[PDB]
Amino acid sequence: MIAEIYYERGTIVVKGDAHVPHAKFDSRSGTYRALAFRYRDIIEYFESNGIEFVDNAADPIPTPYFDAEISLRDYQEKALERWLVDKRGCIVLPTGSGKTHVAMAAINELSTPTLIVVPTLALAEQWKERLGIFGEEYVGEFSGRIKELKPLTVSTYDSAYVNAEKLGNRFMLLIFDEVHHLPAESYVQIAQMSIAPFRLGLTATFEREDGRHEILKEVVGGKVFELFPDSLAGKHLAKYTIKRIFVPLAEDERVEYEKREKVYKQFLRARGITLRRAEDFNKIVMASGYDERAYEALRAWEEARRIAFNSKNKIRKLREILERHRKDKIIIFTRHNELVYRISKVFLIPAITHRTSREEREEILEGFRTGRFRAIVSSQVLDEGIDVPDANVGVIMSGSGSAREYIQRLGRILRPSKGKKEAVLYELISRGTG
Repeated sequence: MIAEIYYERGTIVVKGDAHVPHAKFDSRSGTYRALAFRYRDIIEYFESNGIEFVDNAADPIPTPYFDAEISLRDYQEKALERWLVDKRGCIVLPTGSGKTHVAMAAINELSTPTLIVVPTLALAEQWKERLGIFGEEYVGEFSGRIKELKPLTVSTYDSAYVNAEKLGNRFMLLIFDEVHHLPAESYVQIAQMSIAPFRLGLTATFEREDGRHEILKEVVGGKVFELFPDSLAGKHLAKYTIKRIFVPLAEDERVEYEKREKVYKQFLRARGITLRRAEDFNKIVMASGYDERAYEALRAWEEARRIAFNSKNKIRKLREILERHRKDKIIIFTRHNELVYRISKVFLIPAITHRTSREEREEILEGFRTGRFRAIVSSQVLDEGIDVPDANVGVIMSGSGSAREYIQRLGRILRPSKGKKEAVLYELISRGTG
């Protein structure tokens, strides 16, 4: 008898295992049962312990791969990345701080059926209008006025609570606008009765006059980021915004990419991080050793990675950005010469690679500073002093992950067009599974 889980009215019913975590025995129905929000852990348990199970619990509203373009100031990129560690926490920021942008970003980053829980219908109509950037045919509202079940669904705390069991297994990401309302002994059940592994709570005031904001940690999460008004006052960045674009691989790049990852997926030799127990730092630690020869499976990781960088949707997309920005000075950093040369010929743009030279730089950046040059493609931060041409558009070609290191680095070298005062950094990332 194999293991099996299924969703039953706000709980995860469990079969074939009397030792699963959080699962307690239903004397009334001879089954082990756990509130739905413990789904993630349960999954993560079967995984890490290489246990075989059938997942008849989750019933995700099918969702496309979003690719809207969301501009994010610097602090909002920090909050976002901070949240990306566990994809399960609360973000605290003053009003006007732009929490909604961080939310949009996660929704875009994650690309899973999502439910937004808001206090009022106005806020929901407002959130629904924002959400349209993803496509209005994917935005729905589930309330007392209408009950739609689309990938991006907006609902009020009151509506979502009354249909918590109905909504319980349809979503993977729960966003709570003004999460401080969630602790209500009722509303809190929206979260508990939900399998949604990813959760985000947005708010200006986390703590409650009743301490009840202590239950969030468990159901939603605790503050993973915070900032008081007196902190934004600094004449901070505001010289640029970030908009990462996710470009999917072409029908075929996508398939090869498969026969290149299921390899290191099982890790081969051990039960590594089955369900994100790393951050790319693990594929270098104990990994990277030489010992046996069953580590050569990892070489496929080293492979899949490039399958990314060298794509066609990223050049096609870059192309698009170039015409978009064809009256501004742009740089195009990238940690791949193999990709550095390609960009150079295709758009016929002067390069500046790891080989070049010493004199083979002085001019380019001068020609880039003299004019007739508002676009170049390098491979190293052009920061070594208090000069180097005013990039009006930054662009980073990455792979399957994000280089936050070059985001900043490359970001301050970008000076804002005197008439707009806000450069634009564009990190192009791919999909696949991340």
